[PDB]
Formats: sequence, C-alpha cells, structure tokens
Amino acid sequence: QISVRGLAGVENVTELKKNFNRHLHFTLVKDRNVATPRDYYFALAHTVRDHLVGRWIRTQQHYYEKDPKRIYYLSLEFYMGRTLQNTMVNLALENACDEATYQLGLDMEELEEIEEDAGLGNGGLGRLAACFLDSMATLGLAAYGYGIRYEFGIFNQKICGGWQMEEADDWLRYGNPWEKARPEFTLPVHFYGRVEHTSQGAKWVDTQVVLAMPYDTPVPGYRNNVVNTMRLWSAKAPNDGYIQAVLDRNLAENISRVLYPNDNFFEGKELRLKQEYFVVAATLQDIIRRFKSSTNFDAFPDKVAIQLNDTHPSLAIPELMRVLVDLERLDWDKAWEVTVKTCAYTNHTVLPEALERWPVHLLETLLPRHLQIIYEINQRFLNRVAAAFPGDVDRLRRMSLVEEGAVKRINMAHLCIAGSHAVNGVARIHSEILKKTIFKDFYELEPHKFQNKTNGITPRRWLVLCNPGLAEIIAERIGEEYISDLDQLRKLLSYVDDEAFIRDVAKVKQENKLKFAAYLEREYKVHINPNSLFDVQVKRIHEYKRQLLNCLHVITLYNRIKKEPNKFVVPRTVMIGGKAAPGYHMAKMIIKLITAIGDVVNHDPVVGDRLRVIFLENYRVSLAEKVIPAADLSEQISTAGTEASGTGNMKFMLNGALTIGTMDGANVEMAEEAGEENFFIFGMRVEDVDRLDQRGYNAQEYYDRIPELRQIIEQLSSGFFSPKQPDLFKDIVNMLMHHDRFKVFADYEEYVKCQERVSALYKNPREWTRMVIRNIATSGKFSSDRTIAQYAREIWGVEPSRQRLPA
Amino acid sequence: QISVRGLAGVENVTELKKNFNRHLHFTLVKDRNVATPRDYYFALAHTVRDHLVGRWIRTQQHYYEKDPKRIYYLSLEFYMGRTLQNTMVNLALENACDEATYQLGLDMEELEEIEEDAGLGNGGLGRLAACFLDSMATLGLAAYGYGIRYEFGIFNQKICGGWQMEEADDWLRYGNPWEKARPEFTLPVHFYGRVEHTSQGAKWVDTQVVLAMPYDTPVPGYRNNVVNTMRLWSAKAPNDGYIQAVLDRNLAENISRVLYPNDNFFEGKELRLKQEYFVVAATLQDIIRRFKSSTNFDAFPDKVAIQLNDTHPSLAIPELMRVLVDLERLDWDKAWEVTVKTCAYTNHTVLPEALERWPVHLLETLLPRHLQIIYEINQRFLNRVAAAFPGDVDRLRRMSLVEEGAVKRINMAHLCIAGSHAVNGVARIHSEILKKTIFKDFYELEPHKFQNKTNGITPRRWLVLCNPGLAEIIAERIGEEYISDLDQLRKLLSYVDDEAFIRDVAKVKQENKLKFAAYLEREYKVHINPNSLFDVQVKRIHEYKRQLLNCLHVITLYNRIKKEPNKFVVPRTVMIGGKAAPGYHMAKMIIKLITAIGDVVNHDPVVGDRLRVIFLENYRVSLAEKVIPAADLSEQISTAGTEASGTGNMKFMLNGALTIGTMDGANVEMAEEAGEENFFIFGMRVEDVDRLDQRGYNAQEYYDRIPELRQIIEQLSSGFFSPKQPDLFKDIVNMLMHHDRFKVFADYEEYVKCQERVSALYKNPREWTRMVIRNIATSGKFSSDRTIAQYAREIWGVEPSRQRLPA
Ligand SMILES: CC(C)(C)c1ccc(C(=O)NC(=O)N[C@@H]2O[C@H](CO)[C@@H](O)[C@H](O)[C@H]2O)cc1
Ligand SMILES: CC(C)(C)c1ccc(C(=O)NC(=O)N[C@@H]2O[C@H](CO)[C@@H](O)[C@H](O)[C@H]2O)cc1
Ligand SMILES: O=c1[nH]cnc2c1ncn2[C@@H]1O[C@H](COP(=O)(O)O)[C@@H](O)[C@H]1O
Ligand SMILES: O=c1[nH]cnc2c1ncn2[C@@H]1O[C@H](COP(=O)(O)O)[C@@H](O)[C@H]1O
Ligand SMILES: *Cc1c(COP(=O)(O)O)cnc(C)c1O
Ligand SMILES: *Cc1c(COP(=O)(O)O)cnc(C)c1O
Repeated sequence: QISVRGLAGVENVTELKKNFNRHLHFTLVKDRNVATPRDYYFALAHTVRDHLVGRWIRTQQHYYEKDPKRIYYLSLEFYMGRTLQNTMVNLALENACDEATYQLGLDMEELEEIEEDAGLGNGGLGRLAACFLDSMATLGLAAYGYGIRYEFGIFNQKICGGWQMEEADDWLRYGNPWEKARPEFTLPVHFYGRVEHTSQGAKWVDTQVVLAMPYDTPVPGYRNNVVNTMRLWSAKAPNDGYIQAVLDRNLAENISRVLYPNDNFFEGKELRLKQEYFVVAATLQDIIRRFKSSTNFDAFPDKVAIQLNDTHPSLAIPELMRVLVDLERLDWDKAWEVTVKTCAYTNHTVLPEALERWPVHLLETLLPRHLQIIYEINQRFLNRVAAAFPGDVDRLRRMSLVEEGAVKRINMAHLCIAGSHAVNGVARIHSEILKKTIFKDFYELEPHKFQNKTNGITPRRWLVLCNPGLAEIIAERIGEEYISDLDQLRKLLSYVDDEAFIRDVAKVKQENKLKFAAYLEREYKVHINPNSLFDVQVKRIHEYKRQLLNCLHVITLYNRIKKEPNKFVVPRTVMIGGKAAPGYHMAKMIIKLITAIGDVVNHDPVVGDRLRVIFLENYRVSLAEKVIPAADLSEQISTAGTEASGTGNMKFMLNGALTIGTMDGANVEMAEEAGEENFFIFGMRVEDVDRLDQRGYNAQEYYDRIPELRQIIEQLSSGFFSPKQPDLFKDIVNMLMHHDRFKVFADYEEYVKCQERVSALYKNPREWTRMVIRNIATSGKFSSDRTIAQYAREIWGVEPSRQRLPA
Repeated sequence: QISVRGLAGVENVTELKKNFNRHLHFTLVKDRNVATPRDYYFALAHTVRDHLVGRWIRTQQHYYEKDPKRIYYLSLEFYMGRTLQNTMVNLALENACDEATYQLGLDMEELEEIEEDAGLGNGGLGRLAACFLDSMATLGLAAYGYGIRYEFGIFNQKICGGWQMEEADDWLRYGNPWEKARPEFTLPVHFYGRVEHTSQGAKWVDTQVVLAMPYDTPVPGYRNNVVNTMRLWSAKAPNDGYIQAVLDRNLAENISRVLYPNDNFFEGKELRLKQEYFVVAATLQDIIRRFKSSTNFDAFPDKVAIQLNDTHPSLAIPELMRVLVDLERLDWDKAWEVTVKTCAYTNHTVLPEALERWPVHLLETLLPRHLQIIYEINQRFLNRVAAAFPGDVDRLRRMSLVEEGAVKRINMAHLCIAGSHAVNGVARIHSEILKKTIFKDFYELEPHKFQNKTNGITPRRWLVLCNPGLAEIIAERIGEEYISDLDQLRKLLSYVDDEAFIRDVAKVKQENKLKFAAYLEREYKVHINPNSLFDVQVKRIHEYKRQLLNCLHVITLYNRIKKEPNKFVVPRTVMIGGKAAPGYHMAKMIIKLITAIGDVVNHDPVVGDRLRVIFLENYRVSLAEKVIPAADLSEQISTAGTEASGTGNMKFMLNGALTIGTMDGANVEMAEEAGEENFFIFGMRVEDVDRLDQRGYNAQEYYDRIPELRQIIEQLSSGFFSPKQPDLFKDIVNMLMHHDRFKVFADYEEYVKCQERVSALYKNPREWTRMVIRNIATSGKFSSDRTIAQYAREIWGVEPSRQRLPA
C-alpha cells in the first residue's frame, strides 16, 4: 500500500504464504477449520521469526571471528512492547506480509493486536533500554542487553469505581515465539554463606546456589542484516519431607517471578536485592567466558564495556572485583584499574527517595564478601579524598559510600561514581544539576568523569511503526534515508509554506484522531468529539509530574464554562493516562480525582461536547503507539529540576503534537532546537524554584490572591466532586495547602494563561500546522541513534557503522 | 540393517536429512559447528514429530465426523518412558532415520539415550496405563488418556553409602518436543466454598478457582495411521501486598507440581486429594463438551465410557452426579442410571493399607457438595442391601461407604462398586480373591458386576523396541504379523527341535548380555562375568514382593561356597533393582541390606567370579528395556495372594528368560500357558497361606529346624554384613522373627531347592534354550492387545479394528 513498508514481490508473497500454512499445520497443530485469530497471529509470528534466524546466527559468528569490543548494557528493566510489527519494519517485510495475509483472507492489523506487550519495565528508564537496543543494532555495535525474564511484568491496570486495581500480567500464558531457551548455558549464582580467610586470600563458602537459565531474544537492526541478542535470566532451583522439599523449589525460582512496580520510593526489600545480584552474577560469568574465548586481564577494558542503567546493577562493581581478586588472583590495584575502565554509570533522577541506599545488615547476611569489598573500596577512595582536600572532614563524611545513622546504609550512587570511568546524566540541565548539587563533591575530585548524554527515542517504533501515514508523506518529499538519519528532517523546513504539505500534515493528524476515537468506542465504549483539541498527558502517576496541575486547569475550564455558558470556547478532549505504583497512596488518589472530575464534567448538559475528561486505562507501550500519533497537545509540566529528561516529550514532538511545558529535562533542548516561539513554555525555571525554597513556599498566599484557585479548592473540600463522600479528597487538599514539595499553586496562573495561548492558535488551523511542521523538522537531535553514537564515541571507545552485513 | 525396522528408501532418507537440517537451523537456532549431541537429538525428535501431525489431525477429525463411542481412561499415573524410538517403530521410520542419521555422521542409538523418561508413574499401575494407550490406538478405538502433567515425576534414585537418596526428576528442563500446550482450552476447577439450597436445588458457592490447562501428547497406533491423544492437565492460577499476592500464585500451581511416590501406604494428604479432584473435574467438563457437540443424556452411556484406573479418580462418580443433577437439572434416579452405565472400576490390590479411605473432615472442607452426594448414594445403596438381605445388620455396616470409628472415612472402593456397571481384577486368581474375600458382600448383591481382565504388555515396546535381535529371528521364521497378533508366536513350537533356531535364540541372549555388561562398566564402573546366569529381580521395593527372600538365597549361596570353596557351582550374577517409597523405612533398610551383601560378596577372593551381587540404581522404564532382554532368570516371588497380577513377569517371558515364582497373580496363568514343566514353581499356594494364618505363623519354628537359615540370621544379628555398625539390621531381624506378614521363612526351603533345579538346567544350554522357546511361544495371551479387546467387548461395548486409516 505505502512505499516505506517495502516491496511486495510475487516470489516473497508466495513463499510467506506457504510457510504460514506450514507453521499452522506442523507448529500449531491446527487446520483452517478450527483455527482462531490467535492461531493465525502465531503462524505469522513464526513465519517472520524464521527470517531472523539466518541473520542472527551469522551476526553472532561474525562477532566471534572479528572479535570487536563488546558492549554490555545491564538493566533490571527492558520495556519492549510488541515485537511482530517492529521485526517486519526492520526486515522490510511489512508490505509482503500484508499482501500474503490479505491473499489468505486475513487482516494483518487485527492479528497484530493479539500479541501481548513484553512489559518488562516501569516507564522511561525501561523504555530507554529498549530504544537503545534498537539503535545499537542499527549502528552495527556488538551489543548485548542483559536482564531478568520476569514471569510477570508490569501489572495490568483495571479501573473499578474510579480506583486503580492491579492484576497479574501473565504475558507468557500463550507462549513467547520470539525467545529461545538456552538451558545448556545455565550458570550458578551464590547467596548467603560466609567468608573464610586462608593463606591464599579470601574464600566465599557455605553458600546456597540458585541457577540462572538464559533466554535469548533477537534484536534486529534497521535493514542492515544485523541481529543482536537480548539475554534474560530465569531463576531455577538445583536438583539436589520429600514432597515439601520439591515444593520449596519455588522459593529459589521466585527471584525471577515479578517486576517490582515501585518507581517512586526506594524500599530495601530482600527479594529485590536478590534480583539485582542474580542478574549481575550470571551476566559477569558470561562476559568473562566470552572474553577468555578470544589469562591477561590488561586487555579486558579494550574488549569489554559495561553500562549500568541506574544503580540497579551497581553490584557489578564489587562482583567484578570479587572475581578478579578472589578467583583470578589479580592484585587489588590492577583489578581496580580494570574495573574502573570497564564500568560506566547513568543516573536518571535527583529525587533523594528514588536513590538506592541498601541497609548494611541485608548485605552482611546475603552477600558477606561483597560488603567486605565495598568497605575496602570506601577506605581507599576516602584516602584519595583526604589527600586531595586535607583537613576537610565534612567532605569525607559526605562522600563516604557508607552512610551512618539509625541504620547504616551503602549509597549505591557513590559506589557507582567511585567504580566508573564515566558518569552521565540524561539531559543537559540534568547533568548540570548533578555537578552543582548532589554529586558536587565527586565532580570537584574527578571532573573528567562527568558527562551528558541527552536521551532519545528510536524513530523506527516511534514514527515508522506507529505513524506510517506521517512517515509516508515525509518520504514523498525527502526520501527514506531520514529513518536511520533523523537529522535529515531539517529539510522539511523548506516546506513550511508549501500548501500541499500543510494540508497533508493536517490530514494525517485528522486520520490518526478518527482512528483513535474509533478505538475508544470499540474497546471501552467511550464517545469523543474528533474535532476537539486532543490534550494528552500520558506517563506514570507521580507528584513531581504534576498531573494535579493538569486537573486544576481542567476544573478551571469547567468553571469558566458554567459561569459563561453561551460564550465560545475551543472544544477539548483532555486525556490523562498512566499507572500508579501499588503502594503510592497519593498517586492512587490522583487517579480517583481524574475519574471523579470526568464523572461530573462528562455528564453536564450545559458543557455539551465542548469539554471531555477521559482517563486512559492500562497505559503501556502498545497504547502509547496509538494515542501519541493522535495527540494535538503534549503535556510536559513537571516542576523545573525534577524530570531528569523525559522521553514521552520526544515521542509527541516527532508525531505532530505541540508541547506545553516547563523548562525541565529535555524540554529545554527541544525548545532550543525548534525555537522558543514554536513552543508553549511557562512557569518557574530551576532558579525561581531555588529562590522560592530559600524564602519558604507558602501555598496559602496563592489561595488568598487567586479567586479562581480558591473556588477549586473549596469545590474539592466541600464534596462537589464526591457527593456521597464529601471528605474523599481531604488528603489532596491538605497536601496542596500545607506540604506540596512540587509547588503546584506557584505555576497555576502562568499555566492557565499559557493554555489560553494554545487555544488561540488552535483556532487558526493553518498556523497551528505550520508550527507543527517546525517541530517535526527539528526533532532530529532526539533520535536514540544520535544518543548511542555519543555513548559509543565518548564512553565505550567504539565506532558506529551503517554498513550492511551480507544477507 | 534388520527387516522389522522398515524400509530405508532413497526418497525418504533424502527428505529426513533435509528436515533434520531445517530443524537444527530454524527450530534450535544452531549451526553444525556448535551443536551438541543433545541438539542433534532434538533435531531428530522434531523431524519424527512432523510425521505424526498429519495423522494426528486426521484421526481426531475422523472421530468428529463418524462420532463413535469414546473411551476415557482416567489415571493419576502414566508411566510413558521415552517416546522417540516408540514413535519410529509405530510409524515404520526406524531404518530410514537410522540411515539418514548415519549419512549425517551420527549414531542414532547415542541420540536415543539423551531423551528423558516421562516418569509420570510409580510402577505397574502407571505402566499398565501406558501399555493400554498403545494397544487402544493399535486396535483403532476412539480412546483418550486423561491425567496430570506433573512437573516432577518419580524421583531419580541415587545410592550413597548403600542408602537410597532421592532427587527431583526435572524431566522438563530441556523441554518436551512431544507435547502441545493448549492454553486456549483451559477450564476452571472449584475448591472449598459451601452449599446453598434454593427453590431449584443445591448450589455450590464461594469457591476458590484453579485453572486446568491441557497439554496434548500424540499416541500412535502400530502402522495403522491412527494417532490418539493423551491429555494431561497443568494447574494455573487465575489472574485476579501486591508482590506477595503474585508470589502466592504458587499455592494453586502446586497441584500439578509432583507425583506422590508412596505406593505402599495410603496417607490422607490434602494436596493429593486436590490432585485427584483436579484431574476428575477438568476431564468431565471435556467429556460433556465433546458429548454436547455430537440436551438428552439418555444416550450419554452409548457415547461415553469412563474407566477408573484404581480408586484414584473415584471422584468421577459423585462429580458426574453433581453435574447432571445440579447443573443439567436431571432427576436423581435418571442421573444415577447414566452414571452407573458410564463408569467402570479396576482394582489393583487386596492389601488393606493400599486402599483409599478419605477422612470425612477433609471432604467436608474441600468438597462439601461431593460429600452430600456420597451420603445420598450411601443411603440409597444401603436401602437396596436391606431389601435384599432383610435383618442382616452387620452386612449393612460392612457394605457402607461410610466407615465409623475414631475418624469417619469414606471407602472409595465401596463408592466405585456402587457407582460402576463393571468391576474387574487384573488376573484370574486376583479376581477370584476379590469375590471370596474383600468384595464378597458386593458380589452376593450384584454378581453380574464382577469380571476378570488379566493384564498384558505391549509387544511393540517390550519386544520390537527393546529386543530387535529376537524380533528379527522370530520374523525370519513366521513373518511380521505377530507384532499386532501375538498369539501367532505359538507357531514357534514347531521350531523347538530346530538346531538353527536353538542356536539363534541362544545367540540373541548372549549378545543382549554382552551389551548390558558393557553398559554397566561404561555408566557405573561395575564389572560382571557375561557367562554367568543373569538372575534378575526388578520392581518397586515392597515387603510383599519379598526381595528379602532373594537376599536370603544369595547369602545361602555365599555360605555354601565358603564352606566348600573347591566345589563347582554355576556362576551367577544376581541383580536386584527398584525404588523405595521415601517414607517406607523397611524398604529403605532392604536396599541397604542388598548393597551390604554386595560389599562382602563382591570382594571375597575365594568367591571369585562365581557370585556377584549388584543393586541396579534408578530402575525406570528405559532401564527395564535394557536389563529385561539380558535376563536368564526372572524372580517373581511374592507371597501367594498378594501380587494382584504383576506385569514385569510378562516382559521377562516375552524376552527369553525362564521364571522362578510362586503361584501368585498372573504367574498362575503364565505357567498354565507354558506348561508347569516349563516353569520353576515353588512355595505355598493361597490355600497354604490361609491354613498357616489359622494356625498362627511362628517364624521361630523355621529358625529352629533349618540350620542354614539360623546361620544367616546369626550373621545378620552379629554384624557380619555391617562390621562398623553391628546392630544395623536389627529392625530386619526383628521383623522376620516376630512380625512378618509375608512369611519369608515359610517359603525358604522350597525356594532354595527350586533354585538348585534352575542351576542344574542352566548346566545344559541346549535344554535351557528349548525351555525358553516353549515360554516365548506361549506368551501370546499376555499381549495388552488381548487385554484391551476384552475390555472393549465385555465392558465398553465397542468393537476393535485392525483396519488402516488413509495416510
Ligand atoms: C529505585 C526504585 C525506587 C526501585 C526505582 C525503580 C525504577 C524507577 C524508574 O522507572 N525510573 C525512571 O523511569 N526514570 C526515568 O528515566 C528516563 C530515562 O532516562 C528519564 O527520561 C526520566 O526523566 C526518568 O524519571 C525509579 C526508581
Ligand atoms: C493409594 C496409594 C498408597 C497412594 C497407592 C498409589 C499407587 C500404587 C501403585 O503404584 N500400585 C500398583 O502399581 N499396583 C500394581 O498394578 C499392576 C497393574 O495392574 C499389577 O500388575 C500389580 O500386581 C499391582 O501391585 C499403590 C498404592
Ligand atoms: O568455539 C566456537 N567455535 C566456533 N564458533 C563458536 C565457538 N564459540 C562461539 N561460536 C559462535 O558464536 C556464537 C555463540 O556466541 P556466544 O555464546 O555469545 O559466546 C555461536 O552461534 C557460534 O557460531
Ligand atoms: O466445530 C467443529 N468444526 C469442525 N471440526 C471440528 C469442530 N470441533 C472439533 N473439530 C475437529 O475435532 C478436533 C478437536 O477435537 P476435540 O477438541 O477433542 O473435541 C479438531 O482437530 C477438529 O478437526
Ligand atoms: C515513553 C514512555 C514512558 C516515558 O514517558 P515520560 O513522559 O518521559 O515519563 C512511560 N511509559 C511508556 C509506556 C512509554 O512509552
Ligand atoms: C513393568 C514395570 C514395573 C512393574 O513390575 P512388577 O514386577 O510387575 O512389579 C515397575 N516398574 C517399571 C519401570 C516397569 O517397567
């Protein structure tokens, strides 16, 4: 149908059709008479998977022969989503599979909806790992993603009576055609035990063993025949009254059972610590095995890079030391030199409650040798600080890896900085804040260590796959090369006054909105006006992300309508979606508030179709691919200095939405690229937040001076949005009035005013679309290909390559 | 190589080779350079599996079209063993696969050894179900095997310091290529809750739900293109703080985790009760669904037969009533008529400790509605007894399904007789004992209900597969038809004086013994003399099976050698193998005794190679296929009246061993078929055991009157067989002297004398072999094809058919 989806050649279509039928018969053991749409999905999945295999085997043997430096990306999260369409796109099979399935009497889009998301992540950090895997394969790097194969990923979110309900994400129920179990490569991981000192060093003895079984998933590059590996570990009990002993195997296998869904507050839970060590210990054995199959560990950093995605795999640092010192018998200083040159650490937040600080007593019991190594790292590190800053005793206590107090803790971020040659933030403003605030002491000691690597998203999934209509109209003008070189989108600026292109951009958006409006009715029975402004905020529910500020605007619009009903206002569909961490009470209250506002707003006859408030249930990668192409306005309204980067912001920019946002995270660089005149910027900057903190933030002041804000707070308190439980939202009101860390009231006035400027522009479709074109055209910097190329050159010491491998 | 293994045509060999390579590449994701023998096994398994699929789909659709009466064989055990060779044999692919693999540079026999046994059973009862599945497919019956997919089958047995150690049988670790998961056909099973009475009958409410997910395994008939289904249920939790709730899913899924390995003593364990209901509830929903896809349940018994393998699935009876009465709204009397005509029950033991008697309080909590139904069945049944035998109050308490006492129990055997139209024993003597002793009252009420169905074994696995050499020399003389018509073996009697045939039979046995002698050295480092008499007792360790009597003979031979060292004795290799139930202390002591005897006997220089005692570790189906073809003497020495049938006895007879045994179980019919002169019969008959019980069994009498027996007991007591723990075997001595239920001493003298007659004949190879020929020639009755044909005609009301389906 469309050009960017590849060729539908007679020979390939014929071939796909027969392999589809072969799988339906031999693989699924079904005939056409009893086959369901799910059976047809699996037959297609296996057919497409066949095309990966040859390339997968030859890529991996190519690495064995040529022995390039290997990149190991360690993460507890890989938020992969669906694999079928992505595979077709990267292999140039989409039009051929569409044609083949059409000829068999099937709709491929319907078959695509059957696949479960691989939801092995919480949000941005997990999705970043997924985009990075795609870019690393596309750039021809010898890269491996290492993580945990959770049996249950992020919970499915049900909304019952306006409240979030969690249910198990049983994503493996019908099987996973993409993975290959490798039980032959199972490795032992040790826990507990004790440390024995002998003539020849320390020995870790009397341990309990858990087996780590790898499952490999192919990661195809974009049309370069490169297929890399994501290896995820599954926990297995070793084979050595009777009935109970067998049933107790579950205890060991619980390690890989479920993803921890708390993304707001660090809890030192033992099972989580086991998960973190499990991935680290199994992965490092793999790394060393592969290195030895190339005695001398001087070349180790020349052949290995380990990237730590946050501090979650930080135990890699003392584990590498343990292996080099205890097992390989290297002296401490040499082992440390190797470790530092091998490891690099990425930080994703400055919020203190989201930083890992493990109680010493847990590490003492679970990993006694690792604690000894950490103490030794700390002593040697603090000797360097003391020599650099003589007599500065407070610096010594501030920089210590060991935190004293009620309970002693290890600061995993401090461990990571000490043991890494590079530390990066994820957007320019974020990396600056790190140097000026929480890691200031470390920056003063080792300035060379600190870098910025602004985040990005893959334009394969986040344009070509989810928005083929926009990809096509772009390709008509400038060709197809931009898909792996997103900077080429700048060429679109010469079409900003092109009447045909303006109309096409606006047409693609309208089609996306109609399609999403139809999805909503079919799947959830909710009716929206497709001519309204699609006002979208989708992301995990957090106080810092300020879904509450959005809520206040929505109520303001409602109250204004009720005051002057016969006055014209630009119609809006306000959509808010995202999951809340199960133990995050305030986030769960915010979801309830959103639905409660909807219950009042959506049923007021005076409002009509001029304002609709919808909570988007079960927000996940597959839903993002649907809603983002349909959005007109992207809400990126975190308190300045709190959102390290954001990546959803970039997805919306690439897909033709305009952005309303604070000068926070990557928003700053986005506005810089597009021009501030083409962005809806409002609110306090970081410096204004700082000035307000020094003075003391008093929410009462805003309540007293803004009548419209007062009315909303009174409405909340009095039970206007909860008639049968008048005090339902008292926690929210109390927080806003007395202990709001994120200064919602302080940005209210400027936010509302900025929103009026948005409505004013939307009234002029031609100028709206021209501003959209200016955004899409300057979104090139935010490709994860750019991000990964910078990691490769500036941290890993390897050169990217767009050169194709033989098919 | 050999004729019975089929054709190796140029076209088939070429085809198998390329499909092997396709699976290695696309299915296993491996290249020849890194592939291991295990990879090669899996590639072959998938290639052979492909040939099943077409026939599997067409067999099942044929049943849907023709709608024949369906046979449902319900068992908690299916002792399947390995599947690869059996599949090749039944599909006539063995020579072709041998040739194809040879041309690829691989040894197929080596690849065969890689496959794990499906050890989903304990012993004879579980293996009977497996043989029955093979025969039902071979006889063209629309038969389904229904059971539980245990994650862990019968434990692997390790011997450490002479003691049995158990370890988990992780048979699914590398995957199972034979099964197909059918998650789309998952069904709910209910537990706990309470019973609510309404206007329209009872309702079972407030239950906990566990999901039953089916896995289907193909069961190919012998060269008839029939492929039936074995459906095994796996337990799954339904999808509806957070972390713990997810981890607690294990509780539900534990139902299908492990096979209970106690085959000696009934323990009323709750998890076992859950297993029994789980298989029954899921299976019956399947049966009813399939029946409704043919309102009127009058035709139900015309379209459905349910065979209960022991009382383990006895809950089928009240569950069928529950469904018909509570859900389908049939009146009680009609539902009962249907139930009785549908169900049949097979008994496998008369030993009271092995009979299921479930505590009322467990059933009350777990299955409250089923208990109500059982009580109602009992009241109506006892009203019939009272009308038939007026005033016989003791009969009423004897026949009750409810047993009064300290704890009230349900007698599941009584439930089965009441609710079945047919009750059978498993050998003629066994079925007679049932009528005369434990089920006498029931036989007097309903004589028509009671039948015999003498057990059998499949000649595919137990001759063609495990003993191809013997199968071939038989086929040379009489052709190949005997493989599915074992009675044709009678034609071999005209070759009893044929000098060529005598030599060939003796040659095949010698080759089998050399091969097994080599297996022992290679896998266990034990050295045996292949010219000795192979004296074999393999079966589960039980007091009734009297491995202890064998032990006493072995010590007698040793003591006789030590007394007269320079006297000639026929050299023997005495092999004893079998697992003991983990909680069966006496059985574990018996294993220790066997190894302890070996430790003394095998290292005495005076003995030389004249006597060797070996414990065969980890006895299982795959080991039986190796040792049975190598045996000269089959030990079948249970106390008369205790072994219901035996099936191992039949395996040895088919494979050219002579039998030493008591007149117990099927031994009686075996001796009848072969002629008593061609059997080594010794010991008390059932009547002699009865006379001894009435008198009172006093072991001291035998000790006092037999000097050779006294010496052995003194040796045991004094620590001759345990120098470092002199009192190690005190439990065994005490049992033998004071509380031996199985009268080991009473059969000692006749056993030893009979063993001398065996040695005398072995000294004359020609006459030994002629007696062997007489046994093989008359083993035809003991084919499970004969057994199943009798079930089909006399119980199920269906006609067998050797007619081939189109390929
Ligand atoms: C330590 C613990 C509380 C368990 C925890 C666990 C997970 C998270 C988590 O999911 N954390 C994020 O997604 N972090 C996100 O990372 C992306 C990518 O750089 C950024 O764009 C975004 O600004 C940042 O908030 C945060 C905290
Ligand atoms: C009730 C419980 C104690 C759990 C239990 C569980 C399993 C068994 C068990 O495995 N039981 C047998 O194998 N029984 C065997 O069945 C075969 C086939 O008919 C006969 O040849 C043989 O004589 C008989 O002992 C016996 C008892
Ligand atoms: O020892 C070897 N000989 C030949 N190829 C090898 C060897 N080891 C690894 N490979 C290749 O590398 C791949 C496996 O890589 P690895 O398991 O990640 O180390 C396989 O697909 C092989 O093609
Ligand atoms: O409704 C039907 N239409 C056509 N074939 C059916 C239907 N139901 C069952 N079958 C056939 O019967 C087989 C499944 O049988 P069942 O699941 O055991 O009842 C399938 O392989 C089909 O070929
Ligand atoms: C991109 C993405 C995120 C991250 O969004 P932010 O607005 O940057 O927090 C979270 N969840 C999903 C499913 C995503 O795709
Ligand atoms: C045949 C068989 C049995 C049954 O043997 P008996 O001597 O009849 O008890 C037990 N286990 C296995 C593995 C068998 O093959």
